[PDB]
Amino acid sequence: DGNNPLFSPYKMGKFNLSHRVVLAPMTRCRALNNIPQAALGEYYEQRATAGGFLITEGTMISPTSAGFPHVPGIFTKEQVREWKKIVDVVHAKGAVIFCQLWHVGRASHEVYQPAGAAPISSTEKPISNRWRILMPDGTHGIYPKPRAIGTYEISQVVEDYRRSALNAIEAGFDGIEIHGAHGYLIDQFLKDGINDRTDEYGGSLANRCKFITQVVQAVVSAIGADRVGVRVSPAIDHLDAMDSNPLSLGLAVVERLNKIQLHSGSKLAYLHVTQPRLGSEEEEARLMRTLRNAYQGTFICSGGYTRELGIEAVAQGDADLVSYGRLFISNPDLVMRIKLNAPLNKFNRKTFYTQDPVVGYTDYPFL
Ligand SMILES: Cc1cc2nc3c(=O)[nH]c(=O)nc-3n(C[C@H](O)[C@H](O)[C@H](O)COP(=O)(O)O)c2cc1C
Repeated sequence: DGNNPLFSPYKMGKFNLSHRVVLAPMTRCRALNNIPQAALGEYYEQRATAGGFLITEGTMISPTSAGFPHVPGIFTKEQVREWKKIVDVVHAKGAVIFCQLWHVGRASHEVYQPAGAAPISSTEKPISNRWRILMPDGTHGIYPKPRAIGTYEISQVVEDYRRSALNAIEAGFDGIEIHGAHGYLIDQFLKDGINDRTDEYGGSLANRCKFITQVVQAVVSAIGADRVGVRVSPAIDHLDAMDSNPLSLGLAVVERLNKIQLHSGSKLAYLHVTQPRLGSEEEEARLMRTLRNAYQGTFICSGGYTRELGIEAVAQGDADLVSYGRLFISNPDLVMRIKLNAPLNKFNRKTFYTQDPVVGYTDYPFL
């Protein structure tokens, strides 16, 4: 229970992991002009451990997929070449690493789009004015009205995902994770609070799950199920990503994932789910455990976890792996700290998305 189950081995498909503390995917904006920089190598290397699993910050699948400044991409030859040197560094420490493929959909701005074109989405509805977009100059801005894409374009975006997954393997990544969370493109199709479509991609749960299903199937077909992770967050309302029945949505997605696994004859690397964060906590805990019990595979829980909460989830069978975000920003050796129950360093939100290669990036101290 407390003899630390976070340090009992785990087999995530073909990757034998030595412990269960996972580096959660986090955008840090140091990949200037969408090219992975040496700084990324330094950052990931510091956090890498023998038999530890790291998931990269969101990575672009096309010229139209970004919504933050200086986020890396993996759709060009130049980017793959640069990602490679970073993957080699991490592999030299004996870690397993997945690249997260991210498309922001409507959560963008003309400044992030080629020729200042409008961002794409399942809908023409813009994120509300209650949310603001971080701008290249550090200020914020307004999310514009997106362009609702048709089905032919939906299939092209799917191909963008498939080619990116192939580029990730080319770079040496052990696998990829599909970012189908936090109100981004995929969540814009999943969430009935956003998806107001009248075609075969909207309305019913089946139609709203069509886009994520086709995305996962394409990448599974291209690199193997065992090298694909899927991340979603039905109960997180970020960027107006709300649904009338969070749990029903979550279970419909798991159902499609179990079906993709059955038809392929292989299991996905995992299902990674982000929790919101008492009557509210218990409820979210019930939701998490139910999507876990429903998924025939490895489950990674994330969102507000501490050493204590991570230990508990694994001990109680609520998850097989626990991903850490913010605490991993400020504790390069978070795994070692959790192991020794050594004190943790605070993190500085101010430098989460700044562009300096070191300041608030790789200069947080080790124990
Ligand atoms: C600075 C920052 C950047 C993030 N970038 C991403 C991202 O690119 N993709 C994603 O799926 N989640 C992203 N997240 C959400 C985290 O992966 C994770 O779910 C969250 O940090 C978990 O809670 P914790 O911070 O208490 O560990 C980000 C979070 C932070 C704080």
